[PDB]
Amino acid sequence: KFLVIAGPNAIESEELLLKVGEEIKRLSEKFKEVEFVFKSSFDKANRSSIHSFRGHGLEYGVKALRKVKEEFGLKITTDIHESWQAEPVAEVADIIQIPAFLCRQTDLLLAAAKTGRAVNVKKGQFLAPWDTKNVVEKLKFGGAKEIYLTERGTTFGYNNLVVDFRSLPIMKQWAKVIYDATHSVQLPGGMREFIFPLIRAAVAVGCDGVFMETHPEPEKALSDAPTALPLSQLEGIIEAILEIREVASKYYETI
Amino acid sequence: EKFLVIAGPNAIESEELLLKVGEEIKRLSEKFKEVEFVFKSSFDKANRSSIHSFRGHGLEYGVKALRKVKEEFGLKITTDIHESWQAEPVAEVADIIQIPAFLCRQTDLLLAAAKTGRAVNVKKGQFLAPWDTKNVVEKLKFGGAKEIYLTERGTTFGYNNLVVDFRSLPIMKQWAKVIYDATHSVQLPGGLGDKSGGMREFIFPLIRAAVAVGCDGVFMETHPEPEKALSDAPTALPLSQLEGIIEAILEIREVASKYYETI
Amino acid sequence: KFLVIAGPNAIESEELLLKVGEEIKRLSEKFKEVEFVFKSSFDKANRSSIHSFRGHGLEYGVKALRKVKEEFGLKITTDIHESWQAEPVAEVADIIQIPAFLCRQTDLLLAAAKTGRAVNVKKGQFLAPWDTKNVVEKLKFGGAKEIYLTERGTTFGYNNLVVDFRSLPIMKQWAKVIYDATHSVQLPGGMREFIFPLIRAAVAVGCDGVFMETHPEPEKALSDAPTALPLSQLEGIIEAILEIREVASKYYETI
Amino acid sequence: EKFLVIAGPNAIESEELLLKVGEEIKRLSEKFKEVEFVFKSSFDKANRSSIHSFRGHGLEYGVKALRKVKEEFGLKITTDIHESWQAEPVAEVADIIQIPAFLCRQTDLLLAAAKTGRAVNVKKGQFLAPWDTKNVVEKLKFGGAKEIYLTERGTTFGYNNLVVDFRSLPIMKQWAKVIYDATHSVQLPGGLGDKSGGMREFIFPLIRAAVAVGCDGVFMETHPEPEKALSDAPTALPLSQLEGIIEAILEIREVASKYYETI
Ligand SMILES: O=C(O)[C@@](O)(C[C@@H](O)[C@@H](O)[C@H](O)[C@H](O)COP(=O)(O)O)OP(=O)(O)O
Ligand SMILES: O=C(O)[C@@](O)(C[C@@H](O)[C@@H](O)[C@H](O)[C@H](O)COP(=O)(O)O)OP(=O)(O)O
Ligand SMILES: O=P(O)(O)OC[C@@H](O)[C@@H](O)[C@H](O)CO
Ligand SMILES: O=P(O)(O)OC[C@@H](O)[C@@H](O)[C@H](O)CO
Repeated sequence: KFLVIAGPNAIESEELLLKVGEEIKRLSEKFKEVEFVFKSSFDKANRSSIHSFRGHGLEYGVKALRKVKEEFGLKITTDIHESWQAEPVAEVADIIQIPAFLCRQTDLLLAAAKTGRAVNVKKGQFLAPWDTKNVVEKLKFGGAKEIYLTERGTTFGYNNLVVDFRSLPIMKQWAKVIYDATHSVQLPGGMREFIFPLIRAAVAVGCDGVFMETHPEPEKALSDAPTALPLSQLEGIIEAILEIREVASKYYETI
Repeated sequence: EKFLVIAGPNAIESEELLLKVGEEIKRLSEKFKEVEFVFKSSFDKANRSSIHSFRGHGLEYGVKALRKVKEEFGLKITTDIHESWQAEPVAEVADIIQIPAFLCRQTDLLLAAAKTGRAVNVKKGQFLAPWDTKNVVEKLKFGGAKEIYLTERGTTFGYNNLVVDFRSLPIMKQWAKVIYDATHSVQLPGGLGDKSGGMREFIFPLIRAAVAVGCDGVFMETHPEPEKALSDAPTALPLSQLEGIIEAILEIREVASKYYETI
Repeated sequence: KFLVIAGPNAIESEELLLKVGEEIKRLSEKFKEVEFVFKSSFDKANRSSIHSFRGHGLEYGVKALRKVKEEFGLKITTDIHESWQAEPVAEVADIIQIPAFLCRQTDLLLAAAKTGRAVNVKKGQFLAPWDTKNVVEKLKFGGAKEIYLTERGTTFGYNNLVVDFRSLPIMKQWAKVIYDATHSVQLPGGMREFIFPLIRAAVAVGCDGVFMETHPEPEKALSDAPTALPLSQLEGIIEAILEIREVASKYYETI
Repeated sequence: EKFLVIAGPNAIESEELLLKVGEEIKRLSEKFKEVEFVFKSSFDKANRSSIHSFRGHGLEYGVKALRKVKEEFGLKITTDIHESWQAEPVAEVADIIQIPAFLCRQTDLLLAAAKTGRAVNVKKGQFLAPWDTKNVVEKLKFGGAKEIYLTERGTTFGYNNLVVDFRSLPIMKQWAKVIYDATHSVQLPGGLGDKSGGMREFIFPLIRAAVAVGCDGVFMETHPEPEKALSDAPTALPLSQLEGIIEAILEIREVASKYYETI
């Protein structure tokens, strides 16, 4: 079934994760035809500034995420940044996320594959759609069974990303495709007004899921604030994508 | 508001080709009564890559052939001009005057189209940012245009490739009705050397995206036998596939419409 | 010999043209190994705003340019925008300039070629280097003998142009290559600090000439003000490009 | 200030290859005494497109082979790290620690390199704007780096293509010494499918442009027989051509130097 990955960008506190986890659990009950996956980063390892929020560490992170998986029975997903983090993270994360800048780091992908968990690779902003074929092959080589590719925009001049929707059907040839509705409209080094419109485009085109970051108070997010979707808007957007998908799916091309 | 479907052969290869496509468009206009159809065909391909490629049979012949289509089928007409002097004679048959993408900044061409009293449709240049169309519309309004359209047809993305930045649809809607060009947005500029390339397998999904995002119309070239087209062959849509494509966009538009953001 | 095209962007007045013409005449006398060509537009036919300066018309324009060619004996070049302007302009213009946005308009190129004059086509910001081969062929077909291709930047995301110096050697395969040092750093819809550095790059790479706009008081230019090179800086830059060329020319690749 | 020339085989295919290239670099360092040479070679290609491409013989072997080059020829050494833990052992031989382009934003890798006391050279990511390197340098300074380099190696320009925006040289010079990567800037990312492509015919002219604009050094990969390289073959420069290229950049640099803008 259709996949919806959502949660706060960073693990600002397990308190925050439980508040978002509650709303995602609720939505999960209201939309049984959808498989929800809770997402949150235990570390922002690639901030532009040394003076920005990174997180509370992997320890506190896996701890807080475990609390969500136990308290709400929601699947879990978080990103890793170096090979050694694959094993400890695999303890709670149902899906291991590979950062976009790291989509080509062979050992990170192999370490993720080895854990036996599912792997979701964010397509680098420098990568062409067809070049993801090799990414998938590395994961298969590493023993990966559940592989996802996430579209999150492509470099378009400076401090700007454009979403080439031709990548959805192209990447679908070798993996399940997820659309990152949040970071695809962010401006490197974002504009919330384009999140919903492009989400609609992604489902009209055809994808296996949507990646969507949410926060009680977006403007207060310690990371990616100008892109955080308000918690209260999640339901409406999900209902919207399901309806569009239902009608459009009739025309999705055969693999 | 009535959705707009602009369609037709890329070039006026012959009056016969036009009448053949016109008949089908007419048939579709009878079925899809909630759609406003506009028959399109260029009397001249004035910007081919090669001096050896097909251009057309002249403005006179073209206007004559177009008039025949309007008389025989009662369809609105649209064609593009390349120099100011063509605006007047073209306005005698064209309901919508189209401005080529490379020429979207040529002040006199725009002014010439605007003073005819006809509607004007400007193809957004591959070099233009979405927010830069605000001045294009201002020029037209200044020149007297009352019905203005802006057509999205892709943006330069590296060499011989175009990308469609769907953020442009809601941006351009701030000052004009927006049209999505389903065939040229997947075209590969001069990708074939003396001719341009194209990827027909992406035409349909990108069109679905366009209507899901929200636009006021779609523009699509069609031809009985695409591979025989004298121009844009790699992008021409098989005439028999037009009905299904249209039904699909109307369905996707209906279900997505309640979510279209207010400008 | 090496070509230097210079002058004010627009014909703000024949007075302005005579003041710049005097300095270019002087430079022409000081650098005999260089062929100078006076440039100025009788109309800015593609301004973004309807409320901006266009010019005084073709009449007043050809008039003022004729005054420069007679008073200083300097060759002339100006751009045309529609086919009918080729003939009247060919009366004074030694080189007919084709605007970048119009580099693919067949009739404009043919009308220019027919006049017998030399033709300089500005490479469209949407065009690939190799795609200029066809541009040249149209001109040859039209009877052109002296054909130039000018590099003026390529679309790089929004409101930004990047100069791909690989285009110089590629275009040199079928025509003489001129480098537009002024508009190559302008931001569509500019930064003067990059004009000189990239001019140096162009000659180090290898080109047949440089296109350079100048004005007594750049900030007062009615068009392209943020890019107009100060008249007083022309000499130093020319001397600089000649010295770099002299040393680098030893390594220019064979066609 | 002494111009920097960083050169060597792309990968440590074998200690033999290294000693063969090292001998030549050593010979050149004796001739071009006004140049500071740094021998380069990766102990591991950790970001190949295909899982089937050559990677190397391990960090231990690589560091061993590099140390041999430094001992036998007295040449400075530089190699790149891929994870934080590699910084320490690599710092035992490397005079300059290189940070891969895709990893230019990985805070811990940068911090790991900085605390070794060694010089740090960051390849500017193909996704990074020139002005965005200001924070990269700040991170390094924060982590204790006293000698920092920023290397220009091209920017994403459409798919499978890189363009060099020379405006970046004077921009990055505002906060660090700038190095121009003559071989990877003309590389075609994954242009060959399971491998990347490249256009060797542009290496030389772009290098001339780099020195004419103004930089503090050039980085160039070389190999006795480029077409036999186990990686970056389409871009490796023939070892015998190194001397002439270097002489040329020194000549162009000298004549252009009086015009370099002051930062
Ligand atoms: O899902 C994610 O967490 C993330 O989008 C990573 C993203 O959160 C960060 O890259 C974030 O955009 C970045 O750290 C912001 O940097 P600034 O310091 O605000 O410029 O995955 P990616 O690898 O696609 O970037
Ligand atoms: O040499 C030229 O005159 C010109 O560079 C034309 C150039 O002067 C104009 O295009 C100018 O940049 C433009 O009119 C400025 O538009 P604004 O209205 O300031 O946005 O030739 P091109 O065809 O390469 O643009
Ligand atoms: O096939 P070439 O000659 O490149 O020209 C194609 C164009 O005519 C086509 O994209 C469209 O009709 C106008 O640009
Ligand atoms: O040839 P593939 O496998 O695409 O990788 C090439 C890269 O290793 C090369 O550009 C460089 O060594 C690092 O990116």
